[PDB]
Amino acid sequence: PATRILLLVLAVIIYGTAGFHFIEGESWTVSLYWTFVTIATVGYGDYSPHTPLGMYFTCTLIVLGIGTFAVAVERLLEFLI
Amino acid sequence: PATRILLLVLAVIIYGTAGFHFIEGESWTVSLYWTFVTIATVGYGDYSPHTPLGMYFTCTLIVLGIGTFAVAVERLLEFLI
Amino acid sequence: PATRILLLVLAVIIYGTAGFHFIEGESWTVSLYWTFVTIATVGYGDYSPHTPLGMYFTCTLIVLGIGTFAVAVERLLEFLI
Amino acid sequence: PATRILLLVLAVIIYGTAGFHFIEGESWTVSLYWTFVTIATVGYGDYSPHTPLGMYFTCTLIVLGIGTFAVAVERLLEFLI
Ligand SMILES: [Ba+2]
Ligand SMILES: [Ba+2]
Ligand SMILES: [Ba+2]
Repeated sequence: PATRILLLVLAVIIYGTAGFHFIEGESWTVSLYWTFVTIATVGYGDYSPHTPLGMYFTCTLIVLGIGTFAVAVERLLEFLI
Repeated sequence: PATRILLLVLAVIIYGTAGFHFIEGESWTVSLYWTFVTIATVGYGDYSPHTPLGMYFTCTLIVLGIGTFAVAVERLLEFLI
Repeated sequence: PATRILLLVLAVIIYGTAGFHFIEGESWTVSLYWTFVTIATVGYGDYSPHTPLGMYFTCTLIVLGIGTFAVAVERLLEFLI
Repeated sequence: PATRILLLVLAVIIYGTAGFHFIEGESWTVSLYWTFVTIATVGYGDYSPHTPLGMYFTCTLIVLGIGTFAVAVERLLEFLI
């Protein structure tokens, strides 16, 4: 069900944002922006992890986030069109 | 229908381009180039939002753009091959 | 047929590489590397178009390249596994 | 079978990491981080190949990695949801 996928993406977003903020020390706004940019796999590289923990964290975010986000946008696609 | 998807991508492009131009202050050419680069999820990071509004705007563009663009290229694929 | 898709990707690669070389003035090696990095939508941003023509060219490359490349890797996936 | 795909992604990861380390001279941590960031097609451009060999290597990594990684995350998606 699409709504459940949405909930998974929301959980991923919180995880991404909190982690970047507390591991890398960026603001909450930058961290959320980075989370979206990373999980949509856009990844501008204006922000990126600079510590070894941040890098490991980024890899797990990638593993949890990218699949979940892809299915969310295409389920949203189906629903609105 | 493929043509309707195309229209959605065109609307997304206009939205992306106008927004980056007026929120971030880049030229129209740069803004359109950034829109394509962002919604195809290529995202070089030569251009990126630098304000909190631009960042929020970028996230919504990502949500509206990436799904629409993916389906457009693959429907175009089917049509030409 | 997978082989025909491969031929399309090869044509896209030549187009991408020649264009970046002659429009942006990078070496042939850099241009090919940029073409792959762009059409796989990896896009590091170590190389990017700096002229208005290069930017327009990049958008058309994106439109022609990304769909073709995606289907090529997944058809290659099927064939080898 | 999903587990076999996982094994392919693990092999790709080792290949990516060892190659970047020995070709480009980055640490093992940076090389692994770059491998994930590249094969998920996130590609921040904080790290990128700077030699002609590294660039050729990156293209082959892209060809081997991106398809394998995409199918792995979506098979993982199915398994956990
Ligand atoms: Ba990217
Ligand atoms: Ba991408
Ligand atoms: Ba990128």
